[PDB]
Amino acid sequence: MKKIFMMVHELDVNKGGMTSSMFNRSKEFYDADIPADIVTFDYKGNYDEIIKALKKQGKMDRRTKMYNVFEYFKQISNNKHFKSNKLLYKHISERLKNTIEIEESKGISRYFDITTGTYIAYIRKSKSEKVIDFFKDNKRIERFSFIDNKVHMKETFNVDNKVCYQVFYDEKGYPYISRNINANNGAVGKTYVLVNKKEFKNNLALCVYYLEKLIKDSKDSIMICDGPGSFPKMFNTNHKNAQKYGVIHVNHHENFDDTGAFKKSEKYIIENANKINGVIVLTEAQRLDILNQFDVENIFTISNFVKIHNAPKHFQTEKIVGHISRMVPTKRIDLLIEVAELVVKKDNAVKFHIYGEGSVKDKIAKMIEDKNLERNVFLKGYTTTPQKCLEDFKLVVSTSQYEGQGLSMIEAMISKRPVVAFDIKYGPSDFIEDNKNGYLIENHNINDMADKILQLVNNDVLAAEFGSKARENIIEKYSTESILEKWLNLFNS
Amino acid sequence: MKKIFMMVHELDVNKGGMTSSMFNRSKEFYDADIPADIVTFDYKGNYDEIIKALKKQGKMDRRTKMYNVFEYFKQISNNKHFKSNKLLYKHISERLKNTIEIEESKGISRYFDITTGTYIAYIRKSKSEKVIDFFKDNKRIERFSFIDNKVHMKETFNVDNKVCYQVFYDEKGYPYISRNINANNGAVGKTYVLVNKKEFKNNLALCVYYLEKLIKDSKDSIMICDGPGSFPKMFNTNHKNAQKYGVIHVNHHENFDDTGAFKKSEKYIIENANKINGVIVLTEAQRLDILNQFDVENIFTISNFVKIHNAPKHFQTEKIVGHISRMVPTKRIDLLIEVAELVVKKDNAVKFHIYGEGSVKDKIAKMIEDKNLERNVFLKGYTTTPQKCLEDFKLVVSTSQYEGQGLSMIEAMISKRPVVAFDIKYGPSDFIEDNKNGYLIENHNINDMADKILQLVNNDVLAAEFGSKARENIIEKYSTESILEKWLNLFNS
Amino acid sequence: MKKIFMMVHELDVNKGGMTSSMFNRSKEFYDADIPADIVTFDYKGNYDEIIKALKKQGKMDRRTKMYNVFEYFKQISNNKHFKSNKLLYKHISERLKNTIEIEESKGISRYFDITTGTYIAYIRKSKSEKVIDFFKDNKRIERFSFIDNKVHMKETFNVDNKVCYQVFYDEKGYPYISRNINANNGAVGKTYVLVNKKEFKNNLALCVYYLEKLIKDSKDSIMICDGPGSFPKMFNTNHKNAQKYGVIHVNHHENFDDTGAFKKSEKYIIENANKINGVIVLTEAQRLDILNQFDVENIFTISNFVKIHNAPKHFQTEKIVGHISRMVPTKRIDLLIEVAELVVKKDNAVKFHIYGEGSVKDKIAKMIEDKNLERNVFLKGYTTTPQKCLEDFKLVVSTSQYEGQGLSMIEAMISKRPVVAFDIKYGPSDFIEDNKNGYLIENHNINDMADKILQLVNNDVLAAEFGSKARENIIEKYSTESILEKWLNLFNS
Repeated sequence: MKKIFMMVHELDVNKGGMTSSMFNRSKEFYDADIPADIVTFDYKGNYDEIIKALKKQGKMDRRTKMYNVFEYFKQISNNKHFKSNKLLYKHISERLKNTIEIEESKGISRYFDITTGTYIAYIRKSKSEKVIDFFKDNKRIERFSFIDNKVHMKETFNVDNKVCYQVFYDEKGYPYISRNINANNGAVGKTYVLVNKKEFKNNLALCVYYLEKLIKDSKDSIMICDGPGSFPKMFNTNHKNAQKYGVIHVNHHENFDDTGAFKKSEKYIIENANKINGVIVLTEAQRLDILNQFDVENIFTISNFVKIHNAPKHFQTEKIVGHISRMVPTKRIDLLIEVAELVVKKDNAVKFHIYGEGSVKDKIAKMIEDKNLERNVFLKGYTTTPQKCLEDFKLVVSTSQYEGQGLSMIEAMISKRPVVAFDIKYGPSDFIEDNKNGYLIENHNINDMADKILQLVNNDVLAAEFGSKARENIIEKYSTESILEKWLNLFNS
Repeated sequence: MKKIFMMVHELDVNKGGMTSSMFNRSKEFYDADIPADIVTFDYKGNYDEIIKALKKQGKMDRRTKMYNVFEYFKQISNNKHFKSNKLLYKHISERLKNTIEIEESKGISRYFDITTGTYIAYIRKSKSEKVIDFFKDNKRIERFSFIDNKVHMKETFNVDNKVCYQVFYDEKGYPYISRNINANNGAVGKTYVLVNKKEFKNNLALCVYYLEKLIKDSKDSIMICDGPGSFPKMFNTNHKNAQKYGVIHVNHHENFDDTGAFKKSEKYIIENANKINGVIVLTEAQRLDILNQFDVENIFTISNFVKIHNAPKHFQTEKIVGHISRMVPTKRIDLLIEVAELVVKKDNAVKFHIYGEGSVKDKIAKMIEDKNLERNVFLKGYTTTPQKCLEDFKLVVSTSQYEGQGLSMIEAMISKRPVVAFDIKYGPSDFIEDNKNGYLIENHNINDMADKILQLVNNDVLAAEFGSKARENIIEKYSTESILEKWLNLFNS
Repeated sequence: MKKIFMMVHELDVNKGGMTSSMFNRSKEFYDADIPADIVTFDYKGNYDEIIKALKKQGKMDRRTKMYNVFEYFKQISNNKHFKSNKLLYKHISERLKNTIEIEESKGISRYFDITTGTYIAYIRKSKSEKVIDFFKDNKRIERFSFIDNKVHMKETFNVDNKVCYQVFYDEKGYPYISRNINANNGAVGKTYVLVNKKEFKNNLALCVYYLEKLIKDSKDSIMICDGPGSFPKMFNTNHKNAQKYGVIHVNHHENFDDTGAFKKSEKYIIENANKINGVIVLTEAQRLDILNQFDVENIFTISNFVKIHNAPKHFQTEKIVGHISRMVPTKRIDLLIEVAELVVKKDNAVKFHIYGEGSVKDKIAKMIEDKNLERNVFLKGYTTTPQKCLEDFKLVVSTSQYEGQGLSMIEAMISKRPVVAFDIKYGPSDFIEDNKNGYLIENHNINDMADKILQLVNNDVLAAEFGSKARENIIEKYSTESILEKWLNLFNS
């Protein structure tokens, strides 16, 4: 009779990392007969289309449900009214009355008052979505947003033409919620639930009320909070029986901080660990780190569930070294190019395939040019099928300075590909057996890493032996049955 | 048949100092059969309530009338219309038409358009006063202000939500005046007397016209201008027979200026003294100072009238030293703490009671902590009954660097309390007889002042003898009959 | 069958220099039976009144026509409608409905809402033109501009009360064009031809379309572009047969630039000379300069036509030295005062008459005071009859550092007045024969110029001989028949 609620601010088709885990964690719990659903706290006029696509693409399980604060009230409003809000559509159409249309593109058209030449409206049609912008004294003041010719949301714009206020509409066109938006930072202020004629300080206020309405105050109701920003939404509920857990997915220490600083959102979760049921960390290393620095004891280690897909038909014999990750400073791809340069000198043959995109994509691209490794290092860009990429690698390398567990390397080892990576906080140390299933390089030692890639990339015997021992290892440690038992013990306690 | 008009920009229940004098000066002239009324130049929707309270509290005489520029036209408008301005209240109510109410507090409620969710209005009810704020494109643009459910004033707000324009309404809701307000500084620009369909450059322009309409151009009409900011309102009238006098209530030299600078407003009055009937100064010291530095001769000394209330039943035998004044830099309470420290060392017994509030209240409070005089110096805060406080003092001390006359010390001497104060510009020198009725300490000599407080606070014989000689002195010099004769001589001349 | 179109952004009664030339160039071509008309690209509600006046004053030839982009569409709109746009005038009058009028001056009146006291409108009547400003939340938002009580243009104002959008109306009050105005710089953005329901990126876009509609793509259609800013309006047309020429009227090198920089607008014309029919320069000196610095060869020298008016009845015998020019830095009037000082020392008699106005008028006025030449140097201000001024001069002096040809000095020589000027780029060298018809002073040599003015101003024989030889010379070189033949050769080629 247990029921899990996993919290994250939003869900999207592009969005990854944490969501991927949550999606899979939901499959496992649903398989274990504990419905584990996702709760989001954002507005999306097309959430149905997003979820429908996520499930079609097989990223999200068919069983997994997504609860959303704004949809919750939208349903109350849908049930409350019976005829369409004809007066709203009449208001919109009346505004566009004695006007002349000046087409700019296909969908794009502008509307000017025939009697005065005043600029009235801008309209942009686009398959299913239509946008109507209303002007006043030559400045856009409003934006009516339609999906399938039915309005779902209206926005008011300030002097700097920036959203200062939102209004969401139900399936009949009636307004159910409105809210002030800080134009500068985009922060959500006073939220007005027009359907219930109730005011809320901020969105947090609203979601706290919502979670109290959604989740039954039973010891059987479990709240796992993945998204660290969503933590106080959970933490602030009046629930006295329902269980509250928080999951830390990243190394809690502020990245590139010799001062010993902590990540704001994470620090807050860790600090309150005794005030809730528990704080879940992925590695046992992180658990001890937290217990040492903080005067709190409700910290627990529960690894991510691991998807044990079938290993490729055959090993890669060619000297191809791979890496699949987001292009961000924490991943230190800058160091990867420095190792790549050291490797290609001692052996010209070996090629490096770097999949991914982000901020540092440009810096790394220019870095290859200067180091003259254009014929060896190839930035293969974004990938949608990363499992198919793994088939083509002899070994996977990771320069990452900061990690939570490094599931990416774990996922590589299942595909019988050995990992040569820097021993960092946190993860590699747990699953990489140095000189057995891959190489656990001492941090920053680019010369040692270069030597070990050359060793492994040249011997086809080692690459196959270390790769097979890598999969055998993950299967042993990361047993899905046991990780589930770990959770159950924690819930039933 | 003489009639006096005393000018000050505004009147209020909190307001003090000058107003107190004006109020009492009005009693004396009314007693002498010369009606002396107050003329104000500010908008207050509740002026009746203010005056009613001032007179109930006995601060303002029952006979004293208050003439006000905005009330003057309001009466013309009241007399001009016969039915209520129904169309205005209809306009306001129509704005609040198809709306939904979202209560925040008791009086506070918000109004949103049922068809569109637009934020329409904010309403805050509060016993007699109601406020309606109207919004446009999520920003407040207008504020209708009601008293007893009848609108009296409307305000328009700029982009930074600041008053840029006012409209006052009469007893029927009709507009009689409107005016532009500089949003930055709050300055009043173009004033439009809608009742008379007349435009005015500034408020000065308007009040000048008003004073010409109010005051008869007879030699029997006397204008005393107390408020220095109101001076040009008087000075600029076309009156050829009516008398124009200006009163300087403070030391005309810019405070804390070694350069020998003059106070803008005051300098202007002094400079024009020959162009008007006269400039009245409180002390004979100030009179000579002005005559020396300025090439003008219409300066006269006429002290403040003094209220000779009954002295307390008995003297204070306990070592309690007092001070009742506003907490401002000119009063130099910082020096008072330095004298208090010097005194408490030589005699632990003596306690200091400092009544009053202002800007330097915080600095002085922190100053007592550091000097460790918490058990001796007590900041008794604001007082409403200062005469009752005087009963509890053995002697009154004053560190004030700048004064106009120092009526506060005079008022203390009437209550048979000797004054130990710094000899400054202007006042003490006239009424304090050193080593006879109090101590006239050489300025900044905190060591001499400390020694004299100790002398007086210890000898109960001296404290009673000097205190009695203090009252005997004020009664002699500050004879109410003679001060009145001084004025009469000036008017009849 | 040839037809010329001369381009300049605008035409006005005050405007001079280039326009004067264009006007005269049009007379000559009309006289030679080639209609040469002016094409402008600006809005003026009273263009008719301007042209009517230009032609009355005899500045513009009666035959010369002025084509204007905005008038072009206005005519299409005039022809399209049959009844007056009654609804617009109804809209304006309805806005001014229940209002009270507060007169400020004669034409100036303000309108306030009788029910609420709201500031509605500002109206300023002025003989033929009327202006109505509409306010909203106490701020002007719109300005209806009338000529003979018929509205021609409306303007929308931003938060800083600055024009952000224009709407022009036809002879019936109907809107035909509207356009966005960048409030900061005053730049014209998106132009909407409401009559044709067509959008245009910028004004350039619009005028390019217009020129294509106006000018027939025949080899007989000639486009001369005088105004350098109007160049791309011409340059960007799709015309494959019509001739495109550009005229440079000034020294193309950026003034006061030791770096060897070029004037943006001019550089662009010169750079594209091979892409068009030709680039016309006034002097042969400038032609070579351009051909040297730029890898282009379509540069041609065609002087300005010269108006050979009758020389005065008699020479000026008095020691009067003149100068008629705009007060700008390029003219270097600062140097003229330095020469004037050097001259008046060696001979007190000689007086300097400096006609003109501009920016440096103030600096030069203060410069005469310091140098103490008040009794010799007289700034005669702006002149409307410059030919009558020439009668009163013995000799004309020019300190100008930068010139295009210096027609002003040529015009002086026709009036038999010798020119003593600095040899600069470009012009003087062509028409001044040193020690024959005037003096061609080596640049900056103020001492040599001083000596030559003294020589000439003293000898009445020389002043008459050099002056007569000056006119004889201009007549020879600047033959109107030959300049016309030069153009014809270029067109017919």
